[PDB]
Amino acid sequence: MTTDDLAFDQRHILHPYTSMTSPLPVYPVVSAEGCELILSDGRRLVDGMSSWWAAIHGYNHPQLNAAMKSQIDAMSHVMFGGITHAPAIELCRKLVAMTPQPLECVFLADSGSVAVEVAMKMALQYWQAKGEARQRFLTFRNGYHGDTFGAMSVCDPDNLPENLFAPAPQSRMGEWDERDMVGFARLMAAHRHEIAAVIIEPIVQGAGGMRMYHPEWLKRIRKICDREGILLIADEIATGFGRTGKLFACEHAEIAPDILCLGKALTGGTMTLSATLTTREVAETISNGGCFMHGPTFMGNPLACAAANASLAILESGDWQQQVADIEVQLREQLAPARDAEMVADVRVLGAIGVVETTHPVNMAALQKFFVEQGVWIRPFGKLIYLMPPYIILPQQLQRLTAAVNRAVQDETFFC
Amino acid sequence: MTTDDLAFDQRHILHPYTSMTSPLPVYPVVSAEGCELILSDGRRLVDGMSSWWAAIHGYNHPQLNAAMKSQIDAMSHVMFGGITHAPAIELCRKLVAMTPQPLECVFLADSGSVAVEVAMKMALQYWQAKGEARQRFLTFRNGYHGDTFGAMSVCDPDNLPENLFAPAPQSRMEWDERDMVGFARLMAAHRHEIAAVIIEPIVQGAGGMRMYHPEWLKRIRKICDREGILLIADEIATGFGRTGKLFACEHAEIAPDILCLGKALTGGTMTLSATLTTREVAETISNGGCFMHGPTFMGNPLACAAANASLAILESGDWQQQVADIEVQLREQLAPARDAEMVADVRVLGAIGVVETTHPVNMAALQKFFVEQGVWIRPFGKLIYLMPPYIILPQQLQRLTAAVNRAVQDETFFC
Ligand SMILES: *Cc1c(COP(=O)(O)O)cnc(C)c1O
Ligand SMILES: *Cc1c(COP(=O)(O)O)cnc(C)c1O
Ligand SMILES: C[C@H](N)C(=O)CCCCCC(=O)O
Ligand SMILES: C[C@H](N)C(=O)CCCCCC(=O)O
Ligand code: NA
Ligand code: NA
Repeated sequence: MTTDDLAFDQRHILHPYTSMTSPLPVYPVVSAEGCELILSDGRRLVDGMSSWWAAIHGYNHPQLNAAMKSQIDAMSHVMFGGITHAPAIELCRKLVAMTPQPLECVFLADSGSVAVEVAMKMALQYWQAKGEARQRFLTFRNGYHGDTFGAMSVCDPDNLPENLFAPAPQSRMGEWDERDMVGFARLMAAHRHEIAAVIIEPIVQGAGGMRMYHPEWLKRIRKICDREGILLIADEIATGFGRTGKLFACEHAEIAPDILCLGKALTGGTMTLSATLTTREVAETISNGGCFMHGPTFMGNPLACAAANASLAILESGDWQQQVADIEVQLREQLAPARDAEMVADVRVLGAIGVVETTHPVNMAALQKFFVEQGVWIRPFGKLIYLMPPYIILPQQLQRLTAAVNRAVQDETFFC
Repeated sequence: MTTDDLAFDQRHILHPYTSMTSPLPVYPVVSAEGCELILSDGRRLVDGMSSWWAAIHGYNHPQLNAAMKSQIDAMSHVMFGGITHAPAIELCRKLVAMTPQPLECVFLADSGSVAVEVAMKMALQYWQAKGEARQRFLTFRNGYHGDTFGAMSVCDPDNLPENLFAPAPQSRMEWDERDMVGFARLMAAHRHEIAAVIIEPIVQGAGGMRMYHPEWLKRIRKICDREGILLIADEIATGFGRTGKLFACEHAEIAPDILCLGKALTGGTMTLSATLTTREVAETISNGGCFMHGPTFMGNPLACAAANASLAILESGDWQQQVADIEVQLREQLAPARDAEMVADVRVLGAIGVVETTHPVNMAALQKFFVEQGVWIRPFGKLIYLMPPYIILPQQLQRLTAAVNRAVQDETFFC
C-alpha cells in the first residue's frame, strides 16, 4: 500500500459505522496468519476480535485454504434455481445434523441480516398461509439483529413498523428472579394474537450490550411460545458454532427454536454466507398457502459452502470445547483485576467472550491507537472493551490482549 | 453426487423461489468451464443465463481463478472496521473511475438487496440531516429491487410501507411526452414527501425484461434536479456492459445521485455489492454523525480481488464488440419467433435476448426440454430470455436461440 493509496481510502471509501467527513484512523493490513494480522509496515497484531467474531479458526488456515482452492478448481459459483451441487448438500447435511432435531429445512442466504429477514418472512408467510393476520414481532430490549430494514425493525429502538419490546433479560448467566418475567408476560397477554413470532439472541445479547442472561428465560419463552402457538426465532449469528461454550447457545436451555439464524462463524470468517433453518411444519405451511418468495443471486454459492464445510469439519474434531473452556477460564482470571480499575463498571465472561464494561464511552481512535501500539487488535465500542478471539489462540497471545485491556482501563486517558 | 444426495437436496434444502412440498426438478452440476455447465452424468450444457446474469466472463476463467487464489494466500478476509486493504482500495479506485464523475464515495456491501437497502438508508438519512421529513420513494411499475424488506417496499406491488408507483415507462427502447404526466402528476402531489426516485435504468429486468426509451432518464434526472430530490439508479442487473454500454445510465448521458451495483461486479464468482453516492450525499449524511451500516464481511478481501480481476478483464474493451455482435446475433436468430403462435413480442438489447409469451410457461417441462437440447435456460412467467456470457461462441449462441425457437412452436410447454 502507498500513501496515495491511504489518502484514497480516506477520501473515497466509506467504512462501517463511521463518518465520511471524519473517518477514524484505519490500519493498512497486507495479510493475516494464525491469530495475527500483519500490517503494511511489518508490525504483527494479535487479533482479539476474530474479524467481528467470524474467524473462529484464525487466519490462513490450511484446511480452509485447501477447501476454497479445490472448489475454485471445480467452480466458485453456479445458480441454485433448478440446480444443486455437492458443497451445498454437504453443508445442509451438516447443518441439519448438528442442530436440534425439529430443524431440518435449510434456506441458504448470503449475509446475517438477510438470514434474519428470511426468518421474519417465514414467520409472516406462515400465519398468512393459515389465514391469521399476525404481523408484529415480540423481541427484547438490547437486541441486535442486523442493519437491513426488517432487521432494523426488531433492533433496540435506542442502540419503520412498530414491534413489541420486552425488558432486557436481567437475570445473569446468576440467580433466577421470577420478577424479571412480568414485563414479557404482560406484552404477550396484550398481543398474543398479533404476534407472528418471538425473536431473540439466545443467552448472549451481542452488539446491543454483550449481555449474558440466564438460560431459564429460553425455557420460559419456549414454553409460552408453545402455549400460544407462536413461532420462536433464535438469532445465533453471533452465538453459533461454539462461541458461548456450547455448539449452539440454545443448548444451554436445552430447547429448539422454530427458526434458527446462522452466519458469521459459519464459514470460518473466510467470506460471507448465511443460513436460516426452520422446521417441516413451518416450511410446508409456507409452501401451501405456493412458495417462498426469496432467492438471493448467489444463494448456495459453491465456493462459500465449501469453506463453511471445511470450517464445520474442523469443529467435528471436538477440540473447540476444551479450547473454549480454557479460554473462558483464562479470561476470568486475567480480567478479574479490571474489577479494581476506576473506569470499569462490570466484568463478565462466558465461553470465548470476555467483556469489560466501562463507566464512560471509549474514545475509539485513541483507544485503538493504544492497542495497536501494544501489538494487539481490539475494537472497543461504546462502553465495551470486549475480547472474542479465535478458539486456537495461544495462551500468551491471550495474555497480551488481557494485559492491554487492563492497562487501557487504569484511568480516563482513553475515555469519552 | 449420489441418489441419496439428491433425495436429501429435495427433502431438506429450499431452492430459490419454489416450494418445499413441491420443488421443481433440479439438475446436479459438478463443475463448469467456459460457457458450459457440466452435469453429474457427463452431459454439458450451454449456459444462456450466466448464472442469473453475473457470469459475464463465463466459468473457470484463469484470470479470475488466479486472483482468488492469490488473495486466499494473503487472506480471504479481515474486518473493515478501522482496517483497510489493497483489494478494496483497488476496487474502489476502479469503481470511482469507471462511473460518472459525481459518484466518488464507495460503500461496499455483500449482496444486491443490501446495496439497495443501503441506498434507501442514504436517501433517508440525507433528508433527516437537513431537517426535512421525506420518507417515501417514487419508483415505477414493473420495478424489481431485491427481496429484503426495504427492497420489497419498492418492488411492483403485483409482481409493507406504501411508496408511490408511477406508471411503467411505455416508450420502447419513439419517445412520447404523455408517458410523463403520471410520473409528473405523482411528483406534483408528493414532491416534498419524496426522499428519492429509484428505478432500473433502461432495462427493467425481473419485473418483465422491459426496454424503455432513454429520454425517460433524461427527464427524471431533470425533474429530480428541479425538486432537489435524489436519483437512485439500480444497476445491479444492467451494470458492466450488459445493455451495450458499461453502465446503462450512459444511454441517457446522466448520472444518478446513488448507483447500486452487484451481480456481474465479481464476474459471477461469488457475492459482493456496491452502492456509490456523491460527496454532497456522503458528507450530508455524516453531518446530521455517521452512516449506520456495516455488514460483517464488508469489503471482504477475497470478493474484492475477484471483482478486481473481473473489472480488469473489462478494461481490455473487448466486451463492446462482443456485446455488439451478440446483440446483432440475437436479433437475427429470434426474429422467426415473431411468427410462432405462443409468442407475443421479441425484444433484444445488448446481450439481453427476450421472447415474451402469450401464456405463462411450465418451467419443469420447459427446463427439461432445454436440458435435453444441451442448453441451460431458465424461463420465467411469460419470459424465455437469454442473458449469456459475453465471450460465448456463435455456435453456442445458435443452440440457445434454436432451442428457444423450438420451445415456442406450440402449447406443449405452456401454462
Ligand atoms: C452479526 C449479526 C447480525 C447481522 O449480520 P451482518 O452480517 O452484519 O449483516 C444479526 N444478528 C446478530 C445477532 C449478529 O450478531
Ligand atoms: C438482482 C437484482 C437485485 C437484488 O439482488 P440479490 O443479489 O438477489 O439480493 C436488485 N435489483 C436489481 C435491479 C437486480 O437485478
Ligand atoms: C436472482 C434474483 N432474485 C433476481 O434478481 C432475478 C431473478 C428473478 C426471476 C425469477 C426466476 O428466475 O425464476
Ligand atoms: C459487524 C456487524 N455490523 C455486526 O453484526 C455487529 C458488530 C457491531 C459492533 C459495533 C462496533 O464494532 O463498533
Ligand atoms: Na436439526
Ligand atoms: Na465516479
